[PDB]
Amino acid sequence: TRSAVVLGGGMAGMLVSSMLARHVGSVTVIDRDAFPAGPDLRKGVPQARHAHILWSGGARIVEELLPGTTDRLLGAGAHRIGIPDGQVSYTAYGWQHRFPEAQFMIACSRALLDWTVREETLREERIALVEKTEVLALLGDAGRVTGVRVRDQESGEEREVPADLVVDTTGRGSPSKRLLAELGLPAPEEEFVDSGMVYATRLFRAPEAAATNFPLVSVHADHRAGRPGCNAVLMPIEDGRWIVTVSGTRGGEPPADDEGFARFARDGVRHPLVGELIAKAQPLTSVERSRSTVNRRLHYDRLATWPEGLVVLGDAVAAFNPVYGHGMSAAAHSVLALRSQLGQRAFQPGLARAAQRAIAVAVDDAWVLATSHDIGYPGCRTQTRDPRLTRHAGERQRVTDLVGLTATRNQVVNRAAVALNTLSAGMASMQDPAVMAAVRRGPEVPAPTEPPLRPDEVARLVSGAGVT
Ligand SMILES: Cc1cc2nc3c(=O)[nH]c(=O)nc-3n(C[C@H](O)[C@H](O)[C@H](O)COP(=O)(O)OP(=O)(O)OC[C@H]3O[C@@H](n4cnc5c(N)ncnc54)[C@H](O)[C@@H]3O)c2cc1C
Ligand SMILES: [Cl-]
Repeated sequence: TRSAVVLGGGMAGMLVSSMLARHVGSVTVIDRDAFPAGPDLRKGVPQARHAHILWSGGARIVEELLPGTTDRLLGAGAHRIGIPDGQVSYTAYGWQHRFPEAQFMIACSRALLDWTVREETLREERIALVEKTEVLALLGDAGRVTGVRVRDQESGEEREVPADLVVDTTGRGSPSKRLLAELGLPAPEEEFVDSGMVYATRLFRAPEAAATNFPLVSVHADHRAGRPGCNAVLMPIEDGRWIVTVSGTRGGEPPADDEGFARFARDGVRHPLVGELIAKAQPLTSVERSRSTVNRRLHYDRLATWPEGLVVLGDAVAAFNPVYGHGMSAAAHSVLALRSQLGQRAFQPGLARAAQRAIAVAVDDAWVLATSHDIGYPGCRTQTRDPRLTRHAGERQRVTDLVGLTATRNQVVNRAAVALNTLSAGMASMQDPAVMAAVRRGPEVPAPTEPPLRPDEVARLVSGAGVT
């Protein structure tokens, strides 16, 4: 009984459909893209050409909604990398000492993650993916949405797909601003923090011995330095490859040419480690860039009026600067927020509004973590009324910088910091008295003076082939 229509069959759409199919009789997913029968790139998810980190907070939720996905990913060559034990990270405050595991991440191509997640979701035959289909209009009116009018691309035929609940998960390029205007809703407040960040990515074949058990390697900008923020991330993915993504805010953008890529990874960032490691590896693709890096949020939950039966989640409601790596975990948290309101309110009037509000809460930590560190860069453009980002942003940042500094050399502060940064704990968790006590206790290990690489990791950057 009852039906859902989900707009967009990407990460948020697949997760939300798996959840919804446990609460409604059927789920229909509408997408204008064509979907490959394998782990390939597709036009509807262009961001898949860049490094994607799936933090524990999101990965645990993916596993809860689609049990077995983690093992299927690992069986397909994805890597489970412990945090901080499995990462070599030059932070704004120095090298992170590699304490024992506190959290983790899953490292693989976004194409593989999407394929795996889609396959697992569609094992439920009550979920149907309708490809190559345009979304023309929401059915109903500003008081209640009752489905969607769609158009088949190949035939051109239009039909109405009924729904008790429509969920827009069409991503950063969502047409809901248009769909909701034509439904007769007021325009939502648009909030953004635009550091002008640009990505550049090349794929590499790792040295053969380093195809597994290799760390996540990141060189971070110093958000406190009045200069463009540039980063470099090297991430293992399946089939013995490394995805390397470099990034820079306004005035420090990485170049488009293959030669400038390696120079940026050496000299454009604060430490050349990633540039050093890609010099061991074989490039496989030419530089691809992306400017889809603005933190942008639409406050649908604060509209004066909202239709029954409509919810927007994922990048369609809040999108982030990807350097912090939260988007997929924010969407997963947002799916559980909808599930929470479904369990509390079933389909009574008030469901959609309460879910939209809960989704606003769900994305708030990812939103603050990204925007708090982007607002300071030279030439950052902002449109916000959030006092946390302006008036007393410095005080919020003074505490974050003290936590961030102490986390590099104190295990208890690190454990709390990585719980928050993986979206495994809430923002307030850091004000726990015991955390602030550890912060005041300060460092328990010396600051590393060199990249904290293990001998047995560096040993695997060479084959030893030309040696009798
Ligand atoms: C460069 C870059 C790097 C990133 N790195 C990370 C990372 O490390 N970690 C992380 O967690 N997140 C990362 N993200 C964010 C992540 O990609 C998104 O948060 C995530 O894909 C959001 O999922 P979604 O389902 O909301 O949208 P998407 O996954 O983009 O899916 C949107 C879907 O809607 C469909 N669609 C779009 N428009 C229409 C339309 N008009 N009609 C019908 N269908 C439509 C598309 O075909 C697609 O299937 C990164 C993003 C970028 C750009
Ligand atoms: Cl992109």
